[PDB]
Amino acid sequence: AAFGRATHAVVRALPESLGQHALRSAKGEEVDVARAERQHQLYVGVLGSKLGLQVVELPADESLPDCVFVEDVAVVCEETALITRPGAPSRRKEVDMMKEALEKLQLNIVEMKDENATLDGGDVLFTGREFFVGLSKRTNQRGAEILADTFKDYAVSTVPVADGLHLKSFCSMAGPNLIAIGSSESAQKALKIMQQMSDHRYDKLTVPDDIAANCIYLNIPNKGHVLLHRTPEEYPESAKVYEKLKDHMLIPVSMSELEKVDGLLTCCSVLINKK
Ligand SMILES: COCCN[C@@H](N)NCCCCN
Repeated sequence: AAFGRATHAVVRALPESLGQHALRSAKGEEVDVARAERQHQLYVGVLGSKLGLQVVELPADESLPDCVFVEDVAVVCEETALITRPGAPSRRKEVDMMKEALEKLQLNIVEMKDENATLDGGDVLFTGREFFVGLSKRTNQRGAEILADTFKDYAVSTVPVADGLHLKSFCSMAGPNLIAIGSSESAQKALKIMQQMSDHRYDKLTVPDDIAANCIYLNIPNKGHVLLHRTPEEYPESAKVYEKLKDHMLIPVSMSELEKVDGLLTCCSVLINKK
């Protein structure tokens, strides 16, 4: 009932400098920055226009090429916001605008300040009853410690993440007590770690493409149990798996341009529930 409720979405415009200077783990086609802006506008359109969330759009900062990926700089649970200390040096000033937006939303703000701590919000899976935090190139144990202290109400457990991935590079919540999970060995080992550490186990939805396991679940009262998932023209066989959720309002949303710079669906928004 309560899980996935949101009233506000914080997003951030992307900068033109993204196409050229955004951190990129794997190299391939270049980014069509104009097209990426169109896909990002369609995505904000789903959140605000279609689903009715109050969207706070932060302006783009050319000096922060990754500023569109707001998920990495803030983790919000109930009324408290953890402003993170991103692993990547170039991203650290992205917290300034985030701090200001969340102040305006009157959230309890905690700023990660231990200079031995790093945490990327994309490494944080909040399941509704606990947190899993990936230990990765961007998030270390000290960062997980600070998250645990900030959200003392919830258990926090760490999961090793290999190869410059983030935890949510291959998983996300697809519904109450339901983890969407990739089929790779790494994704499957991560899940069994999470399952063994939890108080009690989660249901799972296995999708063939790891990247397609990153989706956005929203409880919009009197609209539906909404899932934004990658399109059938991006990942056809994963999209078909999501179709089995006959009780969900399924919304295909493309992220094909920003995926080139490791940008998935959860990365582009911070969802908040204001009562
Ligand atoms: C859900 O996370 C998937 C991986 N990317 C997230 N973490 N940040 C976006 C990439 C920023 C660097 N260009």
